Amino acid sequence: PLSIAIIGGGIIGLMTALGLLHRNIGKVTIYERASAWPDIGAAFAFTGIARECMQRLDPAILSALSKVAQRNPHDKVRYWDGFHPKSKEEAQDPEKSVLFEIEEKNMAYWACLRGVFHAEMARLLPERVVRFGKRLVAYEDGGDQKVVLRFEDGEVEEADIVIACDGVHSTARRVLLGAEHPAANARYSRKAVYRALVPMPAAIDALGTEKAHVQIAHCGPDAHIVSFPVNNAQIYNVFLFTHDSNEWTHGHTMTVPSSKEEILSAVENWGPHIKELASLFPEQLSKYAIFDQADHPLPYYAAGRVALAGDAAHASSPFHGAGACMGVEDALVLAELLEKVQNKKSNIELALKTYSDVRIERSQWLVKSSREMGDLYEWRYEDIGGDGVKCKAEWERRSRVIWDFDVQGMVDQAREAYERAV
Ligand SMILES: Cc1cc2nc3c(=O)[nH]c(=O)nc-3n(C[C@H](O)[C@H](O)[C@H](O)COP(=O)(O)OP(=O)(O)OC[C@H]3O[C@@H](n4cnc5c(N)ncnc54)[C@H](O)[C@@H]3O)c2cc1C
Repeated sequence: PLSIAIIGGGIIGLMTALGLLHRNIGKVTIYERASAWPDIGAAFAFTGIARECMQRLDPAILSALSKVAQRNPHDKVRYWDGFHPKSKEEAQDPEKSVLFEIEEKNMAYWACLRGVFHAEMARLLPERVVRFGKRLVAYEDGGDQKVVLRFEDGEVEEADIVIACDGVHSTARRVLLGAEHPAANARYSRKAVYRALVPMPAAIDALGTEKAHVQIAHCGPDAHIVSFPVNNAQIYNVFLFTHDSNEWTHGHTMTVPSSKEEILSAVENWGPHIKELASLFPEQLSKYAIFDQADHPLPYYAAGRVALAGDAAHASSPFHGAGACMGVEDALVLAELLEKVQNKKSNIELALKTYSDVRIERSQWLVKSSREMGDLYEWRYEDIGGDGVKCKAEWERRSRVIWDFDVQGMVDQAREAYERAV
C-alpha cells in the first residue's frame, strides 16, 4: 500500500490529503513542523473554479467552505481615485472620482478566514494522519528503495511518494533545487499590506455613507486600498496595500511590527477622505510582506518521487484571488494521477512529472499576472498609469484566463498524458 508523505499541513496539504483519502489511495501521513496548528490570521477569496476543484477532491471540503464563507452582496466593485480628489465632495462624486467599475460575477468570490476554514478541513481527517513536531530538514531520494525523510527531532521516516506543501519558504523546495538555486527562495514582491478594523460611523464620516456601505477600492500612486462594511455593518475593514521602494530588511520573516506613521506618510498627498480614513488606524499594527515566486519561476515542480504543490511551487500575490486557488488545482491533479498509479517507482516518477508538466504554465502565468495586477492598481504597470479604461480592459482579459477554464479538461489531460507515457 503506497506510503504517501505530505510535508506541511497548511491549506493545500489538507486538501491534498483529503483528496487522496476520499479516493482510498494508499496510506497518507502529514508531517507538520509545528507542535500544534499555527495561528495565522489571513483572509482569503476563493473563485468559482477553485470551488469546482474542491468539490472534485472531496465534496465535504466545499461543504466546509460554504458554512464559513461570505459572498459580496454586490457583484459590481467600483475603483475610486483616492489620490486626485481635493475635497470630500469631489471624492464621493461618482461622475468625477470613479476610475472604473468591475463586474466580479464570473470570478464568483467567496471570502473566508484561513483559520476557520483550515479547522473545518482538519476535522475531516482521521486522527492518525497528522504528526506534529515533524520539521523536515532533508531527504534522500534514489536507488530502489523508499524516500528517506529526516526531521529536526532526529527521527527518520520513509515514503514511496513525497508531496511538499510546506509553504512560501518551502524547505523541500531548497533541498530539491539547492539552497543557492535562483528559484530556491521566494522574494519580496515590494507590496506590503496593513489591515485595520475601524468603527462604521468614522468610515461614514470619511467616505460618505454610500461608499462606506459597499465594497470599494481606492487606487493611487504606489498604494491602493480595499475596504468594506463587516458583517452587519457595525464595523469597517480596511486593507491598505503599499509599494516599497526599499528591499526587505528582515528575513523570511513576513509579519513585522510597524507604527501607524508608515501609513500616514504613504497617503501623505492623497485626497482628504483617504487621509482621514488612514487616521482611524491603530498606532501599532502588523505589516505583512507579500512574497512570491515571480522573479525566478521554478524550472519544474517535481523530480524523482518528490513534488511541490501550493505556495511551495508557485507562491503568488493575492490580486487575482488567493494564491491557494492554484494550489487547489494542484491537489486535484495530484489526486487524479496517484489514483492511476494505484490502479512502480517509475510509475510514481512519471505521475509527478506529468503533474509538473500540466500545472506549471497556468500556475506560473498566475504568479506573473497577479504581480502585474498589483502594479496596475498602484499605477506602476507600464504606461497605463491611472487610465481606468485600460485598467478595466486588463482586469477583464486576465480574469478570463482564470474563470473561463475547463476543470474536467484539466483532469482528463493529465490522466491521458500519464496513460501514454506508462
Ligand atoms: C500573516 C499571513 C497573512 C496572509 N495573508 C494572506 C492573504 O491575505 N491572502 C492570501 O491569499 N494568502 C495570504 N497568506 C498566505 C496563505 O495563508 C497561503 O497562501 C495558503 O495557506 C496556501 O499556502 P499553502 O497551503 O501552500 O502553505 P501554508 O499554508 O503556508 O502551509 C505550509 C505548512 O507547512 C508547514 N511547514 C513549513 N515548513 C515545514 C517543514 N520544513 N517541515 C514540515 N512542515 C513544514 C507550516 O508549518 C505550514 O503549516 C498569508 C499568510 C500569512 C502567514
